[PDB]
Amino acid sequence: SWEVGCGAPVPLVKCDENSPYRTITGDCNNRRSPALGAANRALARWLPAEYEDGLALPFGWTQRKTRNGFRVPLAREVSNKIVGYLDEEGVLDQNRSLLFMQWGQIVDHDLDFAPETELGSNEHSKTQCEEYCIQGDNCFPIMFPKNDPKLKTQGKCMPFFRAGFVCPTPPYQSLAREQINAVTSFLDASLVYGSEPSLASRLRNLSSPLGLMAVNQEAWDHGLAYLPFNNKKPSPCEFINTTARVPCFLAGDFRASEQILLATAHTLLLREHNRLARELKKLNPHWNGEKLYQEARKILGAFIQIITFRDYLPIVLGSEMQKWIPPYQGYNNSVDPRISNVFTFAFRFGHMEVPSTVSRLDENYQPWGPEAELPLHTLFFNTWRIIKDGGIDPLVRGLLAKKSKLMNQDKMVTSELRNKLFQPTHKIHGFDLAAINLQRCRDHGMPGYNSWRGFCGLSQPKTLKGLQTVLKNKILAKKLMDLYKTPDNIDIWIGGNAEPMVERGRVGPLLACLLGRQFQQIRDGDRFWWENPGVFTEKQRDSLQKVSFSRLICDNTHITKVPLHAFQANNYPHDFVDCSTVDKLDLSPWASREN
Ligand code: HEM
Ligand SMILES: *[C@@H]1O[C@H](CO)[C@@H](O[C@@H]2O[C@H](CO)[C@@H](O)[C@H](O)[C@H]2NC(C)=O)[C@H](O)[C@H]1NC(C)=O
Ligand SMILES: *[C@@H]1O[C@H](CO)[C@@H](O)[C@H](O)[C@H]1NC(C)=O
Ligand SMILES: *[C@@H]1O[C@H](CO)[C@@H](O)[C@H](O)[C@H]1NC(C)=O
Ligand SMILES: *[C@@H]1O[C@H](CO)[C@@H](O)[C@H](O)[C@H]1NC(C)=O
Ligand SMILES: [Ca+2]
Ligand SMILES: [Cl-]
Ligand SMILES: [K+]
Ligand SMILES: [Zn+2]
Ligand SMILES: [Zn+2]
Repeated sequence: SWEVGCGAPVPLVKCDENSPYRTITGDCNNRRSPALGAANRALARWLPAEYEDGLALPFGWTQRKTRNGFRVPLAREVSNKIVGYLDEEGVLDQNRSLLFMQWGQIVDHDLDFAPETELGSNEHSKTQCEEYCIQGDNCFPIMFPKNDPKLKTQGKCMPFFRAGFVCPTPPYQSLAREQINAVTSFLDASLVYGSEPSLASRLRNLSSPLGLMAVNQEAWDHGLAYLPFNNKKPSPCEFINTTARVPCFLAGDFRASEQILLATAHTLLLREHNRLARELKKLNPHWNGEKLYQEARKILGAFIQIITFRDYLPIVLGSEMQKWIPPYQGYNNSVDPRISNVFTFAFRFGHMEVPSTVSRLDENYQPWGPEAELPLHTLFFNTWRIIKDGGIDPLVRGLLAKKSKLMNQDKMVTSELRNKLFQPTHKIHGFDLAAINLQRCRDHGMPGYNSWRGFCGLSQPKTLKGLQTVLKNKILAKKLMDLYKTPDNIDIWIGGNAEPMVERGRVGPLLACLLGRQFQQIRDGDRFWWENPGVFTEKQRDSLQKVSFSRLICDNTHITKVPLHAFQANNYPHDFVDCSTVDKLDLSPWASREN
């Protein structure tokens, strides 16, 4: 609320109700309600927002005001007391590859983005926030607690800007602040293509009628394509190594260059689109560029859907997969397709799956050169290590043969993210993602832990003893109670991640329920779901069923050896097979003549 830095450009389109293609914005998916799921609308609220003043001020804004009669603990202080740990030994997930973590970030970026308020460029507001740690309007700084080492080294706070929100509209009667989702709620490869028509065009190759995406014209990966550079300045990716001065990539998603392995995945996906287009041009020489672009975009969309539901969700949701996502029963035009506010915090479980280092491996999956293993923080906004240090293949190999971090109640978020995160506007490897997540929960008016437990029909701990029983962990419960006084006040991000994981899964009960429900809706509420009859032919669906991430790698790199199950932990060579033995996508069902 209170208008400063609100709104987004929602472009009005008349719906082509008969198009076999998704729109870019996500409009027209739901025929009765064409905006449901579209980009640049409010996140859905599963429960009403909870703000200090009932409208817009986050809990923790006014020093005097309590939450349920208790002060809320500083976000950095929760992080120090609970989230950090020293020893990386034994922290790794023994049955999940690094690809597990990375795929999660990909799915997340496809579904939701809540950009920070653009106070504008040229800001004295940035100055008053960063330099003076002054709370006001969109500046909601993360203040360091007493004895924080960052006090001695960084200042009084980390700057933090409140998320973007829907503008008050002409009733202007009083409503709670609603944050915006800038990307389409459908699992539709929007992170590749854009959620905005203008960028979508700019990303395409329109010089040729071949339906390709634009590729870098200054650099190649042993003949294979790189994303175009983003030429907007100043560039964080340039900042981190001004000698090398390699800019960030330009993708369908703003966040693509945040870390080297995300940039990698974005590259594999772009390569795939162009491969699909070239193949379809071979099968159908008469098809034009629009047709080629749309059809390859349509396939790549389904590819993301299949990998997520067949390979990813089962090993996240474990024993709960069946309870939340039973066999598909066809498109339901009454299901809300929109991403919920709470989901965007629930999906941040992946922050506990990121390890402290990244490795480049050679063709024998051995350490590549003398600086094979790098600390994670050196790779935020890092495109030079790709362009000028060996391409994507060495990184892809580590994705396959290295492991995700396991979530650990005693070892939650690695120091690389908890102390050394680099933010694109700022200049220091000095931020705390865990403190940011907690602050952001408050920013977004998140109801508290016991609110969500109830939403999910789970017991709601009220005492230390009750929480110890929920957490199966005495010390964690006690530290939580000392900080929060009441489990009612525990911020949803820390609360949900504190729970021991469900059987065969990588999240606890509360999170399994929140994620499960959202993924159910994402499938059932999508008119272009790949399994919705008429979206693909039957023969095409039979082809699609054979897609795998291993094939994507084989088709789009010079790696010739891959595991069959890329998401589990795999060791070279025993678990790797030659690419020739891996199922391909058969495109013959897309062949199209007139006779
Ligand atoms: C750097 C960051 C990562 C890797 C080194 C990383 C990783 C993940 C995974 C694996 C996720 C899902 C399984 C995931 C989800 C979401 N993230 Fe997170 N992430 C890195 C950095 C960030 C930053 C910075 C943010 C913004 C924090 C803020 O509130 O201002 C961030 C957010 C999220 C998020 C909310 C929406 C979004 O931007 O993705 C997730 C669902 N991540 N990340
Ligand atoms: C857009 O598509 C055209 C045509 O495929 C690309 O042009 C060719 O690019 C390759 C690689 O640079 C060359 O080997 C060919 O000789 C080029 N042929 C033509 C028709 O010029 C062009 O590079 C693509 N543009 C972008 C920006 O991705
Ligand atoms: C790793 O997880 C997958 C889950 O589908 C399972 O099939 C595989 O056997 C697991 N390996 C283990 C638990 O060691
Ligand atoms: C910057 O890149 C150059 C090569 O471009 C390299 O030799 C140097 O180590 C890099 N410096 C930093 C700051 O990482
Ligand atoms: C579809 O959606 C609504 C709300 O989820 C539900 O009541 C209804 O039972 C569903 N109908 C079918 C046919 O699945
Ligand atoms: Ca999307
Ligand atoms: Cl919500
Ligand atoms: K993110
Ligand atoms: Zn090569
Ligand atoms: Zn700064």
